[PDB]
Amino acid sequence: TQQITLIKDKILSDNYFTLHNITYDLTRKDEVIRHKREVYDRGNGATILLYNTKKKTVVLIRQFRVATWVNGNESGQLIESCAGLLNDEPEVCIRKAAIEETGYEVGEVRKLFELYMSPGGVTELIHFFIAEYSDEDIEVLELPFSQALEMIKTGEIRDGKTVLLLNYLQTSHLMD
Amino acid sequence: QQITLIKDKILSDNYFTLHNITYDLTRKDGEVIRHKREVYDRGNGATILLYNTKKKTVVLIRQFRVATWVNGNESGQLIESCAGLLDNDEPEVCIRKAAIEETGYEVGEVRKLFELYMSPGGVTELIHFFIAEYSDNQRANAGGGVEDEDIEVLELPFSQALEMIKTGEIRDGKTVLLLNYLQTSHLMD
Ligand SMILES: [Cl-]
Ligand SMILES: [Cl-]
Ligand SMILES: [Cl-]
Ligand SMILES: [Mg+2]
Ligand SMILES: [Mg+2]
Ligand SMILES: [Mg+2]
Ligand SMILES: [Mg+2]
Ligand code: NA
Ligand code: NA
Ligand code: NA
Repeated sequence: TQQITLIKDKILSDNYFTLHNITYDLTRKDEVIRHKREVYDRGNGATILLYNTKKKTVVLIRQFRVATWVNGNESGQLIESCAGLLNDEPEVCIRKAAIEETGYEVGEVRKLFELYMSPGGVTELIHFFIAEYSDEDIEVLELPFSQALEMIKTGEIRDGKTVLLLNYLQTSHLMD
Repeated sequence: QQITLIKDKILSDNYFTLHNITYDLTRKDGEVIRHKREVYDRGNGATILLYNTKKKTVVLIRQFRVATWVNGNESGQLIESCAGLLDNDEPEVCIRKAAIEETGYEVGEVRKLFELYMSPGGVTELIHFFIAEYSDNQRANAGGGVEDEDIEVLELPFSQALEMIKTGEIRDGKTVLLLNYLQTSHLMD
């Protein structure tokens, strides 16, 4: 792979987000192979799990996701951690989203990592955060952390980033 | 919440399909609200983490990912768990095949963990997650992927894979999910 030379970037759709057909020469460890790859750029995002160490609860959201609705999610409804697309800086973005989606204006946030979520053909990078909490088309779900972790096992929670956050919180010992 | 499809426009359909979907969603109170969303359908896939309890190692892979290269990954190389699109195979048949094709290991027993939507804002993709123990005597070839692919196979201490999440050397959603599931399982203690 090491040597990469861009040959062509063709826009297949710029309706709002952008789909590309990208051609690049790749030099195999062994030999020059020309790859043609479809790449979808819907920009980057951030997500945040809200947790309360006193009550032992977490705050998640439930909303209709049409992309799950066309792909085996019968009602389209999906339980997720609070998230939003980023022009804002990650921490600026996620503080907006927290107020706008959950109603909590949160103090200190803790950043976990930045992960590409679907690198086969989508650019999307997600900024992951957690925050303590106190005091739309989106339902705010407050639930016991113990119930949320169990919802991962039954398949009631079936969102990538949401599982990643909940597992981090579990491994952090913050709720112990 | 009543949902009704109004219009499904095909924006692109070379092999995978990009849609622009207009839909009506009924609120609490009974009010119908029209929305429009782009939906990218690349189909579903499966992924597997291979682990070895004697050597305390995992097998991962490294390949060029253009989607990351255009978005902050300087070399475009990404460390990932072995994975492939279902491609009209059932998840376990898919993942057993991808494991030998990409890593060279022919695996025995697998454990299904969960099935997760990875990017549900505008991407259809559901990923079936697997783990399996591997043994050195189960390696029939060097792997490397198929067709135009150039996949590098990585075998490393599990504790070093975990270390790499913190340093950003591993920064792939499905891979971190698996490494963390393995950490929590105690299988590697
Ligand atoms: Cl329906
Ligand atoms: Cl409701
Ligand atoms: Cl580039
Ligand atoms: Mg949102
Ligand atoms: Mg693959
Ligand atoms: Mg194949
Ligand atoms: Mg191909
Ligand atoms: Na492609
Ligand atoms: Na893929
Ligand atoms: Na490669």
